[PDB]
This record gives sequence, C-alpha cells and structure tokens, in this order.
Amino acid sequence: MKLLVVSWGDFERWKETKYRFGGETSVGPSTLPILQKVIKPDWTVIVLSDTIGKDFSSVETLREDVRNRVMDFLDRIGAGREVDVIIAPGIGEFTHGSFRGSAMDAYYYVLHALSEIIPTKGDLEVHFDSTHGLNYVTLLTYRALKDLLGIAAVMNTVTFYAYNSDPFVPKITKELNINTIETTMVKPTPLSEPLPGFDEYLCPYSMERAEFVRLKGSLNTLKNLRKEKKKLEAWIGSLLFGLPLLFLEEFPDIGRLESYIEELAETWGGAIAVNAEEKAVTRRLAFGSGFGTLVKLLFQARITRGLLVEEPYSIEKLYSVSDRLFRGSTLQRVRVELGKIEDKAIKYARKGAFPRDIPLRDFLGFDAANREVSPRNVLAHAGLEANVVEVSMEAWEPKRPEEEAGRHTHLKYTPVGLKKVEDIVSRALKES
Amino acid sequence: MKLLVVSWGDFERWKETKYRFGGETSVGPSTLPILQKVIKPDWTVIVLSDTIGKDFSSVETLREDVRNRVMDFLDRIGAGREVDVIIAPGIGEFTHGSFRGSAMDAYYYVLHALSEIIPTKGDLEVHFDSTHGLNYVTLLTYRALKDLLGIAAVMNTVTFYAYNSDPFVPKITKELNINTIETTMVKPTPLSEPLPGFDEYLCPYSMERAEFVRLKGSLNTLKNLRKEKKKLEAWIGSLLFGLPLLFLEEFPDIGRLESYIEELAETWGGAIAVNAEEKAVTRRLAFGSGFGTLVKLLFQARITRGLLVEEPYSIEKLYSVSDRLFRGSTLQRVRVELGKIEDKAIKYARKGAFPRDIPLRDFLGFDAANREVSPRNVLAHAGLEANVVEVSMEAWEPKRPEEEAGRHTHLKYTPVGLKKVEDIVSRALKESH
Amino acid sequence: MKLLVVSWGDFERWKETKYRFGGETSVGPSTLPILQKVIKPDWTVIVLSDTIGKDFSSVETLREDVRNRVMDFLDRIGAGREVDVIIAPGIGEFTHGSFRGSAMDAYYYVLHALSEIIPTKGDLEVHFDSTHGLNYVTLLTYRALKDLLGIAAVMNTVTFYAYNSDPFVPKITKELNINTIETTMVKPTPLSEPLPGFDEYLCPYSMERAEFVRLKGSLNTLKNLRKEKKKLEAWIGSLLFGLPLLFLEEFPDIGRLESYIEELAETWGGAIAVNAEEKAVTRRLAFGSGFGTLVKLLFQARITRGLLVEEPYSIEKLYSVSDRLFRGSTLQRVRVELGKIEDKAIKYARKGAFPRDIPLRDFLGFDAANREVSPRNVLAHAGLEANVVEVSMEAWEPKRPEEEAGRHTHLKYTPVGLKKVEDIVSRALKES
Amino acid sequence: MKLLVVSWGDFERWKETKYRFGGETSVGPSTLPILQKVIKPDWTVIVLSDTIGKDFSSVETLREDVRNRVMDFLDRIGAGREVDVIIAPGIGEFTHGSFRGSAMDAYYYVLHALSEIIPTKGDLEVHFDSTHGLNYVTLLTYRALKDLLGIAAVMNTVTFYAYNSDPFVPKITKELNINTIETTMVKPTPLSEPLPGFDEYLCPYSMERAEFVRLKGSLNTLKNLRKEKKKLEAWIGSLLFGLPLLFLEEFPDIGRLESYIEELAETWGGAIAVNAEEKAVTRRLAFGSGFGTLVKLLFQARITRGLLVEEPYSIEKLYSVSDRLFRGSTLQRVRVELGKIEDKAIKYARKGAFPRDIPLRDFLGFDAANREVSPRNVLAHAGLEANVVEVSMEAWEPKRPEEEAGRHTHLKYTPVGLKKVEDIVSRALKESH
RNA sequence: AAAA
RNA sequence: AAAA
Repeated sequence: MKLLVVSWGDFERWKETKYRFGGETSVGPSTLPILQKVIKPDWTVIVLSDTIGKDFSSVETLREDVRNRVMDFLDRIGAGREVDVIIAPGIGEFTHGSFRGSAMDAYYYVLHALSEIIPTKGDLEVHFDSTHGLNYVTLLTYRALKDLLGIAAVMNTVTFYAYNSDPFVPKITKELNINTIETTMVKPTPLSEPLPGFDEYLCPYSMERAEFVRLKGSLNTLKNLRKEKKKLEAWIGSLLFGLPLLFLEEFPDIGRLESYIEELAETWGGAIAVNAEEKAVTRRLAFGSGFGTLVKLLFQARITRGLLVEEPYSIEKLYSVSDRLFRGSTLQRVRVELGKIEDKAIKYARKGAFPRDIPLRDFLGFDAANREVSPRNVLAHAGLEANVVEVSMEAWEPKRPEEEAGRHTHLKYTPVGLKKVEDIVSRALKES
Repeated sequence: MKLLVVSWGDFERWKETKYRFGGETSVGPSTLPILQKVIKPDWTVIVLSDTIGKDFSSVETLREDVRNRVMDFLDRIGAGREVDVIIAPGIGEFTHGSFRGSAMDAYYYVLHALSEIIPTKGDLEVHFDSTHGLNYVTLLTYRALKDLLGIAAVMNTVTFYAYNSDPFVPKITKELNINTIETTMVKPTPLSEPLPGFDEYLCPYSMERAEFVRLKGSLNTLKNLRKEKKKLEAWIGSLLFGLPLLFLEEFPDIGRLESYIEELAETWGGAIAVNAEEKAVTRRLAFGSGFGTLVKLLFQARITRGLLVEEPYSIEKLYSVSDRLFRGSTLQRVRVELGKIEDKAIKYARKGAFPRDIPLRDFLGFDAANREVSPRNVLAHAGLEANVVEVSMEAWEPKRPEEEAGRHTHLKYTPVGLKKVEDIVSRALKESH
Repeated sequence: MKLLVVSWGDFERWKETKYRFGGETSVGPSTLPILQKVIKPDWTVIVLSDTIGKDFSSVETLREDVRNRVMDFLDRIGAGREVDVIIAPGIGEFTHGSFRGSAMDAYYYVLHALSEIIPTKGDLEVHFDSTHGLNYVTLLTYRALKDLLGIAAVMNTVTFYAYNSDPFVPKITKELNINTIETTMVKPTPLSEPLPGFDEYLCPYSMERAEFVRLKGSLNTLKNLRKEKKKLEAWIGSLLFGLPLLFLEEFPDIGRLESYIEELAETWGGAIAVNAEEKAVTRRLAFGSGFGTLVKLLFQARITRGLLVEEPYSIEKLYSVSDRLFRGSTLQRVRVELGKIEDKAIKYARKGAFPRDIPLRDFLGFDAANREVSPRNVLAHAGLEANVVEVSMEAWEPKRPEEEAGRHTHLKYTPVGLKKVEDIVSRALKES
Repeated sequence: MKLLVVSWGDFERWKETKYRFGGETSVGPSTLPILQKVIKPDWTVIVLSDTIGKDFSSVETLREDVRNRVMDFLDRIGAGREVDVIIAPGIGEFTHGSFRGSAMDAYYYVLHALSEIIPTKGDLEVHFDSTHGLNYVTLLTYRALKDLLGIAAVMNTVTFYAYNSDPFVPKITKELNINTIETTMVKPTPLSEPLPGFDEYLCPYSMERAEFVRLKGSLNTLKNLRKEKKKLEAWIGSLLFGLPLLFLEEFPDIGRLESYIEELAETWGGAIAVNAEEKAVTRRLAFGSGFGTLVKLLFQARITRGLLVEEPYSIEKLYSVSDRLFRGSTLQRVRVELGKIEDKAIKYARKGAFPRDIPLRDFLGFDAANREVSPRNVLAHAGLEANVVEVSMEAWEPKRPEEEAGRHTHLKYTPVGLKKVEDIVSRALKESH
C-alpha cells in the first residue's frame, strides 16, 4: 500500500503558484493535489497545529472549527475522499487566542493518531511533505512516522520518501520544484525500551501536585500495568534478543492495550480546560514517555499478531515464527538452537521413545552441574535454556523422522522457569 | 562533552524579542545567546543555507560573503566565537540570486561537516535548536546529526535534546518560551549499509554525459573501492552480526578512507559553476548514497579505533573488544563461543600440551562430517567457525590455567577461511538491507 | 503469486523413477516434489477422482479415506503442508466400488473449488502438470482453470504453464524429462454468457421427475434469481460491451451470490446417495450450466470488487473504472463519450452554469422526437444514452474548469432509463 | 457440416468391450465405429503419436509404417475409411525406438494439419473423443481444435461436443457408456496476437548454432515477412478492434501466407534426422509461436475471404462486411459511424452535389483545430478517422437519396493516412496481447 | 520563528 | 481407456 503524510501550518495564508513534480505540473495554493496526482496514494494524512482555532466555546468547537475549514479548503483544490486529518495540540500566544501545555504533547498525540492509521498488514510506501509545516510540528511528525515505520519494517518492506518544494519568494517565483530531499528503505527496529516508573505515563503541567495524585490513584490502567509491566517487558525483549518461545508465551492482549491507551488519551483530553472569555486553552496533563512506549508496544503487537500460532509450540512453528521475526546472526543462533533440540528429537524417535513433560536438560543429556539460570545462557541460546524449558514428543508412528520430529516435538517454559526468564529478559531490557 | 547545533534561515530578517529558557531570560533577534548561557556547550555549530549569499564572482567569494555576515551578526548579539559555521548547499530562485543542484546535496554536505566536528572519543550530550531553521535544512541537519550519533552510541553514552521556540507573532509576542520538544538516550546503530554500485558516489546533476564519464573514470576512489568493497563490507557486518575476530582483522585503513571522502568532496566542489554576470550557482555534480555510506563508515572506524592492536589476537583481547562493541544476546553468544574455546585451552594446558597453527575443528576435536563453511555456522558462532579459524596456544608453565589460558590462546582466520567469511558476511549484509 | 495445479489418478500404482526438470533432478513415484523445487509455488492444488475410495459407510468416509491416503502419499515424498486437495466426482464401475452420475459434475465441482482457491487480487503465475491425470478429469480441470484465469486476466496479468513428463514405459525408462507442453499469457475474457432458464442450475440424473419439482420449489436461490436474473445480466453485459456507469449501478451483492452457490452445492451434495452394502454411489442431482455461470459471475465480481466506489459517480471515476476494465477500441469509445460530456460541463462551468438532475439530452442540447431508447445508441455510446442518463454538476467557484469539471460532474441512470438499459443489455447478451 | 476428431495412442494394445452411445450398443476395441453410426459425420480425423512407429529407415517410412497400421485397424473394426490420419511428433524413449525434440512441436503440427481439414465455409458441429488419447496429445489437440474453431466462429455457427468413455477396468467392466463431458457454443475470438520477433518461427532443438544460422539465412519467408509484418498486424487489428475499411484495404495475400507456412513446415521436417541402426528420431528444429500465429492468420484469412471485393469500397459494402465480422457494442459503433457519413452524403445528394477525392474532415464539416491523427480517434471511430479517409460520391440522378447514397458513397484511406493507421493499429495490437 |  |  501507498501512504502520503503532510505537515501544514496556516493553509488560508498561502498563495496560488505552479509546481513541477515527476514530469507533471499543477497550479494552486497547496502542493497536495500534484503530490496526490503523481504518487497516487491509497491514503492521505494531514497533520495541523490546533493553534488555528477561532471559537473557544470548548475543545470540541475548536477541533470542529479546524476540521470544517480543512474540509472546505480540501474541496477548493479537489483533495479527494480518502483523507484523515490529525489536528495536533500546538502551543503559544496568537492573534485570535492562546494555547498552553507541554510542547511534547504533539509528538505523543501524532504518534497515537498515526499508530491507528498506518496499515499493519503488508508492505508500505510512505510519502512525507515538509513544505508548509510549522518547524516543531514537522520535526515531531517526521520522528513519530519514522518511529512506527521502524517497527513496521520488522515484518514488512518499508520505503520512505520526503519532499520539500523550492522556497516560495512572493515576487520572483514563476514555478516551484517539488525536490526529493530523502528516499530511504526503513531498517527494522523492534521496540527496545522498557515501560517506565509509573510517574512517566501522564504528568502534571499546571495542575496542583495534590490534585494529580488524586487522579493518578483513580486510574485503572496504571494499577493493571503494575501487574503486567514485567511480562510486557519480557515480550519486548523477546523480539529484541531473539527469544521465539518467549515471544509466543508473552504475546500481549491487543484489546487490553487498546483500553490502557484509550483511558490515558481521554484522561489527557479531560484535563484540557478552555476559557471562552480569555480565548485560552490550558492542557493541565502532559503525556509521558510511557504513553509513547505503550503506543509503540501495541503497534508492534498488531504488526506481529499474524505469527501467534495455536498451542502446542512445536519446533516447526518456532522455525516459522523465527524466519519472519529475526534477521542477521540472531536468526542463525535461533536456527542452531532449534537444530540441536530437533536433531535430538530425531534420535529419540528412531528408538521408539517419545518423552512427555521432560526437562530440556534431561532431554539433551546434561551432567548435574550449574543448574542456575544465568542471564548468559538464556540470551545466548535464544531463550531455550535447559533449566527453564519442558519438552514433550506426542507419540506417533514415524516413516520419515528427519521431517516429522519438527511437528511432534513441542516446547513450553515451566511456570518457575518462565518467571526466571521474565526477570532476566526484563532486567536485560533496562541495562538495554 | 556538550555540543550545541542550531539550524538557521535568513538571520538578518529576524525581529527583536524576549526568550524564556532554563529559569533565564533574554532579549535579542536570536535564541543562541541564552542557549549558550544555560546549556554552556563545549562547542557551538551553526548550520544555514548558501542561498543567503549575494556576491557571485566565485564560490569562495560566495562562502566568505556568508561567513563574514554570520560573524558580524554573532557580534550584534551576545554570542560567543567558539563556533563552527556550516554553509550548506541550498536550492531555489531568489531576489538576490539563483542556486541549482541536487536538493539532497545539503544532507551529504552537512553529514560530512558534522563527521569531522562531533567528538569520536568520550560521551556526548547533543543540543539541537530548530527554531530559526528552513524546514528542509533542519530536517536534513536533524537526520544527519542522529545518523552519526547512532554510530557514536556504539562506544559512548549519547543523550539528545531538541529545542523549538513558541511561534513568533509580529505584534502579539512579548516573550517566547524555548520549549524542549525531544530528549533521547540515543540507541546504538552500527552502520547496516553495504557500499553501493559505482553509479552512486557522484552523479551528474547538470553535466555532459562524456565529461562526467571522464571525471568518474579519473577518480582513484572508484578504482581502489572496486577491489576493497568486500573487505570494508565484511568489517561493517563484524559490528552488526557480532564478529569480534573479523572486527580486528578487517579493520579499515582510516588514511585510505579520508583520501576517498576528500577526493569525492573536492570533485563535487570543483564542479560548482558560479556565473558572475547572471548571479546563478550550478552544482554540476550531486552526492550519491555511496558518499554518505563512506562518511559514516569512516566515523564508525574513528569511533572504534581505540580497540585495534597488532596481529596476535588473544581470547582475552576478544573478550574485551566484545564487551565494548556488542550488547543484548549478541554479546552473550560471543562470550559463550569464546568460553568453549578458552575452556578447551584450559583442558590442554593441564595435560602440559600447547597446540600451534591447528584448525579450530581439530582443537575442539570435531567429526569429519562437515567441512563446508555455511553462513549458518559463521554468523551463529560469532564468526569463529571451526573450518576457517586456526588456534595457537603459546606455551607457558601453568599454575592457575583457568585465569591464564585467556592471554596465551591466540585466534586467526586461515587465508582461505578469511575469504570464505568475507563473502558470507558481505552477502549477508546485502540480504538484510 | 505462483500456483501449481496437478491432475492425479491412482497415485498408489506409480513406479519409482528419476525426473529431469529445469536442470534439477529427483527420484521417486511423482513429478510433484521436483515441480515444487523448481517453481517454488506459494500454493499447490491436487485434483483426484473420488473413484479411488474404498470404505463406503457414507460420503464423508470416502473423502476422508481418499484425503488420508493423499496425506500419507505426500508424507512419503515430501510435499509440505501448503496443499489444498480437490476430491472431484468421477464415475465408472471399479474393483473396490461403483460410481454413477453426470460426467460434467467433475467440471462444475472443480470450477467451484478453484474459484475459492485462485487469488482474486494481484497477478498470477499458473503451473499445470497433466502427467498423472485421468483423461477426462485432466481435460475438465484444464478448462475450469483457463475459464477462471480468463476472468482473472481482466484485472491482472496471468501467465499459464502446462507440463507433461516423457511417457513412462516400465522396462526401459532410465529418466523422464518433464516437458513444457504449453506456455501462454492468458487473454482477458469477461463472462459472456447470460443466466439460463431455471431448469439449468440443478438437473435430475436418477431422481423420478416429481421428487425433483418438489426440491426445486423449496430452493430460495431460484426464487431470488427470478427477480435479479436481469440486474446480473445487465452487469455481465456492462464488462462485455464497455458500459462503465452500468458496471457500478448493477454491481452484484457478493454475499448474496456466495449463498446461491452454497445452497446449490450443498443441495447437489445432499442428493449424493451411497449404498454401503452395494458399494455403489449415485449422484442423483447433476450441476447445470446455470451453476457454472454463477461461479464465474461471483469470481468476476471478486476480481473487480476493488473498483466499486460510493455514489454519486463522477466522470473522473468513470474514466478510472474504464482504464482498468476495458481495452482496444472499446476503451477509446468510452473515453470519447466521457470526453464529450466533460467538455460540455466545462462550457457550462465557464458561464457559471451548474445544472442538477437534468436529462443528458438537455445537457448536450438535442432536438425532439428522438426519445426512443434503441439497443444501437445504448451500446454505441458506452451505455451513456441521452434519454436514460441524468447529469448533476455540483456547484463550485471555478478557476481551471478543464481540471475541476471531471470531479464535479456526476452521472446516474433515471429509474425508467435503467430498466430500458437492463432490458436492452440483457437481450444483447442472449443474441451474444 | 459435422466433424469427428479422436485422440489415439497405441491402438494394438486395446482390449475388446461393449460401448453404450446414442441409445446404440457396439462390440470391439475402439469407440470409433459407434461414434460414426450415431453422429454420422461428414468427415472423421484420427490424431495419434509418431512413437507408434517401428521402421526407422526414413521419416516417410515411419509415417507410412504408422498409417498402414491405422488403415488395417480400421478394417478389424466395423469402421469407415473416409478418414484423415494426422501423425503427430511424439517424444519419449520406448522398447522399439527413441524420439527426441521439442514437446511443443505436436501442438503446432496438429494446429497446422487441422487448419487445412476444418471447413472454412458454412456452419460446423465438431465432436472430440478423448477416450483413447495420450494425456499430452489430447490437451494439445483440444487446445489447437478450440484455437481454430474460435476464429471459425467469427463467420459461422460453431457448436463443440467432447466425449470420454466410462473408465475401462480389466475384468470388472461389461458395458462402457460414452459420456458427453462438454457441449459448447464456441465463442467468436479473432486472432489477437501480433507476429513476433524472428527468433520465434523456427528454433534449434539439437542443431549446432552455426548450421542453424546458414538455414535461417537461406529462408525466403523471414525476409518477405519482415517487410509485410506491419500490414498483417494492421489486418489482425481490423477484426479485433472493429475497423471494416482497414479489413478490406489490408486483406492478406492468402497465396503468400500458404507459401510462408509450407517453407517453415518443409524446413522443420527436412531437419528431422532418423538413424536406422540405433532406431533414433531427432527433430533438430522446433516450431516457434510465430509459426502458430501464421497458421491462425491464414485460417482467419480463409474464413473471411468470402467478404473481399475490388478497390472501390462503398458505405453499403462497409455495413454488410461489418454485420458479418463484428458483434456486441463494436458492431453498433461501426453502424453509428457509417450512419454519420451516409446521413451527410444524403444532405449532399438533395443539393445535387457529389464531391470527389475530398477529405472526410472537409466532407463532415470540421475546424482547423486538430489534423493530428490520435490512436483515440482512429480506434473509437471504427478506423474512419477524419484526417486519413477520403470520400468519393459517384454522381447519380437521385430520386430517393436516403436508400441510394449507400451504394454511391465510397471510402478510401489516403496513402499517408493508411501508414498512420497501420502504425496505430499495429502498435495497439502489441500493447494489448 | 504558522513556503528563510 | 487410472504416466500409449
């Protein structure tokens, strides 16, 4: 699929001009139609500062004000149906009002909005126009885009293109070129940051330090995370470090993560105080880095949900998951470890032995030394450490064992072992 | 070490105002003086456009014009003179002149300038102002900065803050708060690009086919790089895939890399046509990604040169190299692979034995089943595959061999083994792109 | 997406040989593993005669028995898990049982199974091995394939390869070459056949002619088609005759067709009577031409479902639909008819005129007494006949009307006119 | 006119059994005699494989060997002798002989043979028995039979029946029913392939690269075709796109097509080497797609030759040509386009005017805006584009012009216009394939 | 500093 | 007539 994203400031103040792009031309106030004409995008996203709001009756008339005029202006140069408009929280003192809050709220808001727009199935061709963007909103939208596409690139080929028109000078300008300023094949970057201390999800901007602790206490999300924090970090680490069995057993609940974000998003919006008489907007809650981590964590889950196979987790299903999830030397380490356990399984099968609920140490044949679950041996052996993994071969009549053993040999962690891996992997994500 | 980077438009056009930042308060036309009082940087870096220039009798009269205008403005404001100015090649048609060329030239030019300014030793605390910038110079300066910092973070701690000012309103503005819009523990990202085809170092923006063919053909770079592509790619992959022995053996000649980058940067600069009468700059060559890859490659080599040593490579030295370069599960598999070779060394030492120039397979005592060198085995075993490595224990009277064999056990690739690995790692680096 | 279709008789009776294919070499009793080696198919299909079945307890133990034996034969040569298996209704009097019914049942059964396997999105590379096939099963599978790929080819590029190994002769054969006997780029062939009379969907093979009229009466499919027979034929004609507006207005309800085909495929299979003691299957119903026409009709709907827009239908969309749907002179007729109406809308626009709900004849400016709607003018003017079409120009403040007019000028058929066009097109489909 | 085609393998290995067909019952080894009793065909065709041959002293001894065996088997059984035996080039190593060559040859040889047996005048009811056939000869014969009947269906009604018998089981079988596995109205499909590049008429299977190029260079066909290629594609386009004027002015020389096919056939055959001692056949040449395209191009010419007439072409003639060749919405546009010019010729006639050698643009009443000949306007207006057609009104005393103007208004392409159309239609056929 |  |  093809996606086009553009950073806009104040669109009603631009001038009619002609643009050249991809051996084609167009005449109007915006770059959008000629971009839409060449790229033929399957979807188009517009990111504005909500700073343009004229009527402050309250938050919903502001987001209505802006959307109305974007919809009017989008008719005025035929920008089509297939459009989303991300009306972001910008700040400062202006002609027709005043907005206040954390400057980083836009990053987290644009990140949350794009995480709900960017296709999670299939390949991506992303197009970005920095022409007409506010300097800080363009830079935050650029970062937010690249952060999620980095996570998409794990499962899919992602090519990114960015455009900036030649500078418009109102006196000399005949025609402005749409230059390609960047064209890159996005590199796979799985989420590599742990969930933070419970301060960093929502922070107070200008809300009294006693009122905050009241509302933080009241939230469901934060207390449900206190529980799940370690298992989520265990899953994040599973992609980072090449732990295919931990990836499956720790797969997060997408609908529950959806809930956490919704509650934090509407909580952040429910602390936006609008004074109609001072034409003043104060966003009393600031988004925290942990809101960013959760958005990315959920996005990463959607991208990889296709791999969550039915139990029991066989050697064959684990090869299959690994081939998609891992690259470079990590993939090759995982193929070797599964190789050992498979090659042994094939030995057992030719002797008519089908061990059920047998320790991986006893399955591979280990002398009773060490038996301590080291960070070293968990991370070094694709999380398939011998003191934490139960093995079972569903008994069957073999004709081609070198083929079958992959299907009939299943791995799961022991309940004790899983808590040791969870602790080890969580801890490794924090020394990062 | 703190570094302050500011992205700057047409500075002579900015209005006087007040700035709030870090409990401090400032009056001026620019954010630079207050950022320097608060952040107290060890070096300031101003990045801005060619397109400010107004004298067109040459390129060196266009740059010395802009440099002198910046210096004169730095005095007008309470700004220091511990500053590097990067005059980036911009594009468009202006009232005072015309600049034509590749848009992407700015990125590669700034990437080149920053690569020689950003410290290669010690930790970095990088501060970036995007208040005054041209959206397209700012984005490219941002992109360029982060790309190098990601390489800097392989060896050192790199934290990154960006700042942008409240938007200025011609006569609604009393004071602008300089807001913090980003703070980042920069993650390690070793170079993951292979070196590209020989079309992609310089390209003709506006040059006759035949004339460009003569230039391309005259470059010592595209000649030396044709034979040396494989070895440089093998080294790139050594960091990426966790191969500490290959890291040392393939360690690039920094001199030869400087030569290549200088030559290409000269050729590009020398092809800048400035027409005095009609006031129009044409950059007849454009920088390719090949140039970008080399700038980063050299930077990665500069960043990691503190680890290189002479040809005897001890399992102890491999352990120490490995803990600097590698992280997560890459480091731990390396430690395990070095563990099983060190342990075998300790078994040999107690028996009073010290083999020399012995295939690692015969040292570990493998079957004769498989001698074919697979990508699987090379990458899976931190590049220390039994069929390509030659072990040499240097005889010593043992007494605590558990803590000693490390220093006296030396690893090396056989000449045949090194070519087999070079091909595997180079092909591996091109299939993961 | 690559696709391998192999036609099999009695796999248990083939002898172990070696095969040469694409410089590669392989040993064993079937062409299938070397075929999957060289072609690397994304999916594989196996078409068998169910006349190899042995256990006659009921229908679902024959397909079970057959499926198990196939699944074991694959397990024994290495064919992987990426395999659908079409067990097709054959006939004849065999060693281990007897099978009676319509021989053409095999055609429609395979057509129906292939219509739910062949991708209905993107290009196709199709590989067909005719080596080990029953003679009439291979000839019917080959036809059902080409007939569907012909419809797939309307929207996407479809290359077709056919292979046959050198004849096996059990005494002298060292190695058999796998010869390519056909290599074709499938030409686009829209459904060109009308829906028949209500006799020709299911027919009695061995059902007394009174018990039949009983079941035909109860089928919902036949009672619904009676209404929609003309709407569906109007649509079939729309692709055949180059009528872009009628393609959108008459686009079939896909869920509604899906259900018609399932009622007829479970009715046909409801009337398969096994006699476990006599070991004699009798398929008391036989699929008719009407079933086949519905399968091709549904497949063509799927292949082209991506073009369906939301009303109203602009000139711009009718250009877009047409570029995808139509080729040769038929496209250029459509582009000229949309050209005239667009150029008229430009003239109206430049004068600040924007007529709504106006007859096309009045919009274009026609003399009277030519209100008779003829098959000639409907087909000759891409279904955009002056007395059956209404034009609406949505009012906009023009700037470059040569660009704008395309988006703001919308066409629909009047409710009177649509019926005239439906009648005309349906009739034109029957004279074919 | 009825036609019975049957795919046979080795007919001397068939058992005896009972056959049910058309109410009747028959005893013997072949389904053929009962197929002839019931269907009562005008002509019968037997397609069988080369591989049945046993005498290897020559290639005509091998075909005279095979034919004899067939004729004698047509006596053992109560069959007719009013028959055609297409002896197709088979492939495989057998107990009695070894045959080598392209497997695809048999399609082209059968397509060729059928092109000269299928009647090219009046309707066709075609019957095909796949009971006794080799799986690959049956598919190729079916494909080749459909390919030809599709071109035949342009001009006449073509219904197709295909039969196959209940599977024969050694000792379980008593009576085998002959099942109708297909009954079709063969849809009209005019040739829609352009003539290919000159790689793809004859290719070397087992011919030394040199020996082939001497042969290829000795061929008249390739030389004559390179120069007639475009005008043949123009004609192929005329039927496909509905251009009735172009169809007449580009109607091929059937004699030169007959010529091209025989030279290629006799070359393909004259390069079959047959070694008598080691009983080996090698067809060192292989037929290409281009040979197939010519066999169909000629067949289409034969099928549509009924319509051609001398150089003056009238609007009445163009109506009747169009009525026979074209269908659906293509026919109706041709009628509407011929309707315009005719309706205008009647306005001219009532005034007593009869223009000669006048451009269609000046005849209809056009501006000077666009004289440029577009693919769009050529294909959309049935090839009767305004800047390439010249109308001549043959002066007559009108008395009911609305019935007469048809016979007395003639259309011709201008020398410059015809080349502009040939180019357009030729290239249009190449983009659509 | 909401196309330097 | 279940790789003539």
